[PDB]
Amino acid sequence: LTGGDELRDGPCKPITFIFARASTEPGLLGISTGPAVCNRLKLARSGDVACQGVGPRYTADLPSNALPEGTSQAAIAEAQGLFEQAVSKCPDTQIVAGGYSQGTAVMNGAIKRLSADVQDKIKGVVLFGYTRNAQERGQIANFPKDKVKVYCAVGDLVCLGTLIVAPPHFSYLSDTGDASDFLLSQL
Repeated sequence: LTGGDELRDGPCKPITFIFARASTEPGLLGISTGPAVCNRLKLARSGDVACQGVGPRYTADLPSNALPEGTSQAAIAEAQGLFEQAVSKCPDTQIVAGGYSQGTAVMNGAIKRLSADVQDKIKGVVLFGYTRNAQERGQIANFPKDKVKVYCAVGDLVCLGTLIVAPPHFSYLSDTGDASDFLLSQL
């Protein structure tokens, strides 16, 4: 009945969407792009999607953006554990994933650390306002470029190797349909 913990709650679904929210967002999926994409996936594949947010160890606090990899080690470990848990708990699931702002740093840090076998189960990843875009040359490290789509709005300065938050950083509602479409196409 409540959202964002559907991998931990079970039952397994054919599609598991794992999402890391932006700094300051409450809850597991957050309150912006994470639910927007989750809900689009559920409309397109009714009854086939589990949405799982990265939390609560990932606290989405502002200061963590300045740490080496752009988020906390705890957040990266939590996300990495959820990818591993999807594959072991639900061997038939196909994973799609995403993040927003700091959550994109969580995704990059976690996915780059996964084995090839678990990476192969992750069919697509959408990154809105990717805070590691410059640092990672527009992809996730140690993971295929063609499985990632980055949404960096014009003038969203966090994609330029800064932590400056400007208005285009909040313009991603208009990209959530494209993002859902990309994830569905990868599935």
